[PDB]
Amino acid sequence: HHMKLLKIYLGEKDKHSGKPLFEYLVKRAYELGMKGVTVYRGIMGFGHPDLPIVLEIVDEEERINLFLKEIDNIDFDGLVFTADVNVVK
Amino acid sequence: HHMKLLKIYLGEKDKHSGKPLFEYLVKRAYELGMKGVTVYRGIMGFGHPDLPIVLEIVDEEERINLFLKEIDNIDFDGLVFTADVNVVK
Amino acid sequence: HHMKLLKIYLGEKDKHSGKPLFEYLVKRAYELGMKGVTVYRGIMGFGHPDLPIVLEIVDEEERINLFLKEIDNIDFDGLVFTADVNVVK
Ligand SMILES: Nc1ncnc2c1ncn2[C@@H]1O[C@H](COP(=O)(O)OP(=O)(O)O)[C@@H](O)[C@H]1O
Ligand SMILES: Nc1ncnc2c1ncn2[C@@H]1O[C@H](COP(=O)(O)OP(=O)(O)O)[C@@H](O)[C@H]1O
Ligand SMILES: Nc1ncnc2c1ncn2[C@@H]1O[C@H](COP(=O)(O)OP(=O)(O)O)[C@@H](O)[C@H]1O
Repeated sequence: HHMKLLKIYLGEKDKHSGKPLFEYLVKRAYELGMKGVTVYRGIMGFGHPDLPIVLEIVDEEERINLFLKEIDNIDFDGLVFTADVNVVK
Repeated sequence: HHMKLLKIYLGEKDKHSGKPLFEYLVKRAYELGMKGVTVYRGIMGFGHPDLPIVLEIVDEEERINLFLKEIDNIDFDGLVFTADVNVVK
Repeated sequence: HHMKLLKIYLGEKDKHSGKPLFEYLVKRAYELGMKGVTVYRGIMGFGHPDLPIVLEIVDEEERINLFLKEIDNIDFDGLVFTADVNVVK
């Protein structure tokens, strides 16, 4: 059963409306009906103390795409990628 | 050198025989002769304080499959997926 | 936009010139002009307290390859793999 993994990297100090962006992302994920999310905190990072936050979502491609369309209206740096995975039931 | 990544997401409060399921998984992994395992703890998650636990195993497909056959007899929710990776020697 | 994910697993107690190897890796990554790195610490692991350290780099294949050529001169155990991902802009 084919799915996409969506991985989002951002900083903990990143804000949306003064409030933590990663919390806002997890909350949009939930409001959109995503199957789930897992959030990690790193110990070190750089892109281009403010620690990496990483979200992983495994969902149907259509759902990841819908979420991507929301993420688009948000200015943060970090990184977004997807990858194909096979979910086992 | 082709391998599979197997990724398992579960809750920290999940139990097998009253004892922590993630510890039981790591222990089966070891008893089966898996090449390795890495275990992470998240800071937030949801599916469908109890924090996400994630296991990653990179191994031969045959081995991941054998492990899958054990995981099948266990009732937990969470998520299991595999993905192709290329291991460098 | 195709990229590679490079994932490196090593122990926290691993050393390069008496100094922590993971810090040395992150520092080479930066000196080579990698697009970024994210570093995680696990809670448990085995291969074949010394906790897993995991680095993730998402970059152009050419860059990951160049980094691989440096990693080659270093003796540590752990694990290195790559995987194809699609970065969204
Ligand atoms: N190419 C990448 N590979 C792995 N992690 C990355 C990459 N790009 C960004 N990240 C992660 O995202 C975090 C946030 O990125 P970024 O905002 O661009 O800025 P910064 O350099 O100030 O941390 C980084 O610190 C890093 O952990
Ligand atoms: N589709 C998913 N994507 C990313 N992480 C997931 C997904 N599904 C489940 N998880 C992770 O697995 C954890 C355990 O899942 P679950 O048992 O289904 O219940 P819960 O909602 O009570 O946390 C979740 O909290 C989450 O971290
Ligand atoms: N096949 C693997 N799958 C997942 N993680 C691995 C794998 N191989 C190694 N690792 C991670 O790398 C860490 C360092 O590996 P290793 O040096 O080989 O020795 P050790 O058994 O002494 O921890 C492991 O503890 C583990 O977290």
